[PDB]
Amino acid sequence: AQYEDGKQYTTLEKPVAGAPQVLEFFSFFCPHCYQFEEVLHISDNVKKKLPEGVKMTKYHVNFMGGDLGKDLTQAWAVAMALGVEDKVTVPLFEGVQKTQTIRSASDIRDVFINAGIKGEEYDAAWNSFVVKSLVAQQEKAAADVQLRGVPAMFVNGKYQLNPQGMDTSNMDVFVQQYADTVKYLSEK
Repeated sequence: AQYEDGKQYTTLEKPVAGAPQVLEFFSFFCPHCYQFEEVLHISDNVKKKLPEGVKMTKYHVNFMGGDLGKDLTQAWAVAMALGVEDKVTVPLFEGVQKTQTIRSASDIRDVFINAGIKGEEYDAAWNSFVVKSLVAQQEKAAADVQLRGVPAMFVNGKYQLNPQGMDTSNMDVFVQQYADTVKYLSEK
């Protein structure tokens, strides 16, 4: 075929019922994730090709960066609750991997303050039970699919993108092939 299990994607040996339609995992410590976000704009190009009515979900993971890694998952929970994903994603990546000015929860907080979220609003979210359960959700979804690596994308809790099996000679071609694969998997 043109799309083959084990080539552009793999199939989960045990599928996850009730999973989000398009599910993406990342870490702000993850170098390919930085590329995926900053250089390739994967999430965005996948969305542009997804059919009408498909929701896109993106979660942070704990297994990179130890203590700060967990801080970052709670902060991403705060970002999701407040709806400010688009204003903090880039400074968080650059703060962790480019400038290396993020070393503590307080430095993570600074990124949100500088992005214009009010201190009081951030600290209130940070400590809220709604954020606690959003953390729980992020962990549960990663736990459900055996997750040991990022970046990772899952479609309908049954298919996992396999970017290793696509060509990287051209960055634009890589992205399109990636997005088309998600669309194909979506329609399956």
